[PDB]
Amino acid sequence: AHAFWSTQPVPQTEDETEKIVFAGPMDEPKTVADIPEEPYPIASTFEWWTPNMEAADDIHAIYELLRDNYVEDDDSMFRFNYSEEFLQWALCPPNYIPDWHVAVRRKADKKLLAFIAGVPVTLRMGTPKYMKVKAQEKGEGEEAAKYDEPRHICEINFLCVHKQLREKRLAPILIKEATRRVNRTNVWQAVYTAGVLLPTPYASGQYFHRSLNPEKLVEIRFSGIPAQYQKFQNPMAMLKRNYQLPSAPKNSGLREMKPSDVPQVRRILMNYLDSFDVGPVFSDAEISHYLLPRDGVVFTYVVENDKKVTDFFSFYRIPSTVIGNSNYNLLNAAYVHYYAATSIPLHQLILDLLIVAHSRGFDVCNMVEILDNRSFVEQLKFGAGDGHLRYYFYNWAYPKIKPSQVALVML
Ligand SMILES: CCCCCCCCCCCCCC(=O)SCCNC(=O)CCNC(=O)[C@H](O)C(C)(C)COP(=O)(O)OP(=O)(O)OC[C@H]1O[C@@H](n2cnc3c(N)ncnc32)[C@H](O)[C@@H]1OP(=O)(O)O
Ligand SMILES: Cc1nn(C)c(C)c1NS(=O)(=O)c1ccc(NCCN2CCN(C)CC2)nc1
Repeated sequence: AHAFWSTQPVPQTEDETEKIVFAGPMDEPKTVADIPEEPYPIASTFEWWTPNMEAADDIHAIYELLRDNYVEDDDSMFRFNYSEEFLQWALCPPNYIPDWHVAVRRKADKKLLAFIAGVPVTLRMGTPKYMKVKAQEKGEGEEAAKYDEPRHICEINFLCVHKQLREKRLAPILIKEATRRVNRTNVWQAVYTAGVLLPTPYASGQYFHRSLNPEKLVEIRFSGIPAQYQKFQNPMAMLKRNYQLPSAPKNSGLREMKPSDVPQVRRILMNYLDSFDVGPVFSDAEISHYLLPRDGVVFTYVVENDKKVTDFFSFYRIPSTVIGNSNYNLLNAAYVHYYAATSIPLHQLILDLLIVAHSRGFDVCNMVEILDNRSFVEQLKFGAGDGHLRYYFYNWAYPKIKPSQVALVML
């Protein structure tokens, strides 16, 4: 029973999703003119607010709402503490639409109560390869290729309702209003991820974690000491030793990315991403925005052996408030972002990622089993966590695919 999701243009059950063969819209074509010009109705103690994303104070207000009310684990140990600079970066990519950032405020005192954000993404979302092959056996290639062109769509993130306003059906209202503002700009599909199960994922993958500071992670109970370590005289010394890393990167040529790297980086990234069924298409402007280093937010390194860039890796920072332990304020996580390797094995590229993230004081390295992330798990000592990232479309019928056919990283 989903009183809201049952009303929406999404597949309704797993069985429906495993029955789908081609990519395409769920809904009837609609027009910009068809869409209400007036904001969705909301109780008169509240108003809609469109925050200004290049205004430091508005960023601050969104920052605080998320700090106190955004994602926690189920045991209330950690809550995301995305920084202000991270939010400006995430919410203001090139050609972003200010209207797509949707907030609810109390009319009386302008207190922020809820938020949802949309940003533009150019995404390949045509029929996956194996379904195309089948359609070609059967003379249905035309139907299977109809939506192969990259689509300019919306990416949803940062949905948050204040803790005091939970389970008052406010999330559906935020989602309806976001949908309206995006539809008004002639966009009819969206992509979103969630740690929770909703109708209905097109792909789902486990989270993986690479301990960088194991003693801190045990202390805060992000991690436990596995039971075989108890046969050691000093469990923690064995644990520290098991996860230890060099201080200096191993690849010669490794340096930080710079603006003149953009075209080379774009080329090797796009060549690599194009091999997945679902992936973003990036302009020079978007490579520069999503990958150029920004202090405390995104860290990007290239391999340049012979004034020629042949590999790169990137990671981003999300700290979490450590809610139940007084000895630490923040767990500092580094998230594996985009990468491409043409001159060295991927496990060797990513070892340097761990080395850099460790030397910069990160506690853990996190990723989902999308891209070729499975390919270096065992050797680099990542372990699976209890979490899953699920990938969804809005108003797009899509076959169930494996997470290793997904090339879209979500922030
Ligand atoms: C064309 C463009 C279209 C754009 C729109 C695309 C669709 C985008 C969809 C959004 C993608 C966001 C991606 C991310 O940001 S995922 C991260 C979501 N944020 C958090 O988890 C932060 C902490 N939690 C909260 O702030 C609240 O619990 C939220 C706001 C999540 C729910 O508020 P509350 O707990 O006060 O509940 P309600 O009484 O208001 O509403 C209950 C309804 O909400 C459905 N629900 C619960 N969680 C989610 C969820 N994560 N995505 C979609 N729907 C969700 C739920 O099944 C139920 O519907 P139904 O089962 O009765 O049918
Ligand atoms: C360290 C930490 N902080 N927080 C808030 C959590 C849940 C953790 N633990 S964790 O193992 O790193 C982890 C576990 C599960 C998880 N789930 C995905 C939540 N979604 C992340 C991506 N986003 C676009 C939608 C929300 N993300 C992170």
